[PDB]
Amino acid sequence: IVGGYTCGANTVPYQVSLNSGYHFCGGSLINSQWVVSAAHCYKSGIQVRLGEDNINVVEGNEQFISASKSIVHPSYNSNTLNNDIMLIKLKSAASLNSRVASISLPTSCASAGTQCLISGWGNTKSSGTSYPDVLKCLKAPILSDSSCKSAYPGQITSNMFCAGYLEGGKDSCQGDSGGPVVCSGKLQGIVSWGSGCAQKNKPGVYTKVCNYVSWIKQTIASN
Ligand SMILES: CC(C)(C)NC(=O)NC1CCN(C(=O)[C@H](Cc2cccc(C(=N)N)c2)NS(=O)(=O)c2cccc(-c3ccc(CO)c(F)c3)c2)CC1
Ligand SMILES: [Ca+2]
Repeated sequence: IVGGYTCGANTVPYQVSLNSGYHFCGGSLINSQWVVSAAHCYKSGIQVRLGEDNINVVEGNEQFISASKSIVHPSYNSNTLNNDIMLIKLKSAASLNSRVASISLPTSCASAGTQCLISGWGNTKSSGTSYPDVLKCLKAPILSDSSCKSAYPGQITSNMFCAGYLEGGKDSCQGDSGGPVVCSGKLQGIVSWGSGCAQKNKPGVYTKVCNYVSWIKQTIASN
């Protein structure tokens, strides 16, 4: 997260870190057994880390749980990042508490101008590299689809939306992928991609979760 603020420990209790020896992507807890992340974060050997603030220090509220199965969206395209969503099942159910909590799925999509909370452990620099140990947060509005497509001609599908600031300076970044965009109490987005980070006229692009609620519900009921 570039241009954000330190969230405060466990203030985003649905945020998870995906770990394969090191943090490599975010995710969001959607019930005690299931996490939703970005398909481009897929790999084998995932450990889900819940209850985290400082990802380099054991602070006493963590749960570490191996994935038992991953399900990438059937229509995910790795060239274009269309349908950049996957589901991860936990080998054992998380113990839900004030620091380890699920986030509700949308029942409707959100509108341009609505303010959202975006979070993660990704790079904090728009030029260069600095990785934080504690969770970072950013408040940012959904942008109109026309401004999104104007920024990224030929690249935006109906399964994507832009959020952020066209002037630059405030954005998600490398290592935030897979993590949450929460608007009015609902998981509306997954951190997916952008051209650089926090650059002028290059806002963040997010998977449009509201298009996937039926697939999520049916997939988790059958697995
Ligand atoms: C290795 C594997 C095959 C799994 N792919 C993978 O890991 N991809 C991730 C995809 C997501 N990535 C990025 O977009 C990165 C960092 C980043 C991450 C999240 C949000 C933001 C932001 N600014 N909010 C920025 N930005 S980047 O360095 O410019 C870069 C490097 C390579 C590729 C594309 C890119 C751009 C556009 C499209 C779609 O048209 C695209 F498909 C890719 C951008 C990391 C890299
Ligand atoms: Ca920790």
